[PDB]
Amino acid sequence: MEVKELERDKNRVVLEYVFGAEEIAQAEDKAVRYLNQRVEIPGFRKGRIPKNVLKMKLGEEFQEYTLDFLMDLIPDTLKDRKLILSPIVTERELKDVTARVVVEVHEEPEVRIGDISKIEVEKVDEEKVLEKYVERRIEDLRESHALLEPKEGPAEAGDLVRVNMEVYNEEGKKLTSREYEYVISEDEDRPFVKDLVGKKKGDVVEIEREYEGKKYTYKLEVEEVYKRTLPEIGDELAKSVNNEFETLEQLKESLKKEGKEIYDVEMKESMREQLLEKLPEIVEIEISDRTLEILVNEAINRLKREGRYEQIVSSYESEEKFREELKERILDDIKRDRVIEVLAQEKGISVNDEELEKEAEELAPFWGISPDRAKSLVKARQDLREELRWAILKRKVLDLLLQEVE
Repeated sequence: MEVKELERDKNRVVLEYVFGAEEIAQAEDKAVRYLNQRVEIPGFRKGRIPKNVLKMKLGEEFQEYTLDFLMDLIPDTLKDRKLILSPIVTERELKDVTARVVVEVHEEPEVRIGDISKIEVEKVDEEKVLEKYVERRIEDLRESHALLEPKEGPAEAGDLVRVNMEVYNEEGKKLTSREYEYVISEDEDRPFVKDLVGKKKGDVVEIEREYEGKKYTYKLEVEEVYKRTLPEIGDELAKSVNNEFETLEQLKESLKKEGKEIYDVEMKESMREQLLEKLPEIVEIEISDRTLEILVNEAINRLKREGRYEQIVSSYESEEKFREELKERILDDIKRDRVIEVLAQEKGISVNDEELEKEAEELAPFWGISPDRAKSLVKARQDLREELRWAILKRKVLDLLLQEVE
């Protein structure tokens, strides 16, 4: 029983596991036990069929069983290695006084963080970002705070029409009701608003439009008309907060960096995702080309098992060329991941149950159940607590390398 690393191929070792005569026996009569309870031939009672006789029925078939119950001893050796792919047995052999097994062991590959500074992101102008958002938010704010009193006439340009909408099926059965508030302007027209210019309180319209499949009939009663002269950008707009605000500066000069709380995230996040995506360029790996082919073939044959293959491969250039093209994709994650993988522990980072929670709490809206139910889903399902672990871990690691483009 000697493990001889026959060969290494970067991050892929091949090992010769050899088993002397003593063990060859130990797995042989340990296969006659198992086989016997599978086998059934006249006379010989339940489990009691002598070894040779069994090896009589199987013969060359038997060799295999001896081998498997020697082959199970292999797993008890690569306990320490964290590998990309489950050990693959290239050849398994047995002769007179020897049972040889050749196992290929595809361990997770090594990487090398290059020049983390030599990486271009794209930081947008906080000032011009901020003023642009604010300008428009004053646009927004004076709208929803316009000076409105019910016009007694009709409805021309620039006036709010409160309309009560009812939706009926083609078969005349009301589906639901609603109320809306459309604002009109100069010579402008859009479905179910156009036909509602120069109408009064009480007056009705019945737009019959066809959607998706069936004919739908929309009853539109004008609930009220109101006059729409909005506050001009000043301190009279500071009525948005009833106490507090008294100057427009208090509105602007605030929002100018009130919505800085949004640039603080959307940007950080974008920056993060840029670096994440860009990461492979500075990262050298040593993956074996066999390890490439195998994960590549595994990716393709599963793309095959699903259906979304001939959708994608048969919509590019050829067949062999997508395989080449996918290979350049798989590698770059093998890259991105293992960079975080190391950098995580090698820069003192691990993801705890606590932050795992917060994460699933804001993820809950995205699954449709209670925020408290998500944690239960995390506690139950493993695949899911591991998926989140790695997801935060990434947030963190990328969150340092980026805060380090020096």
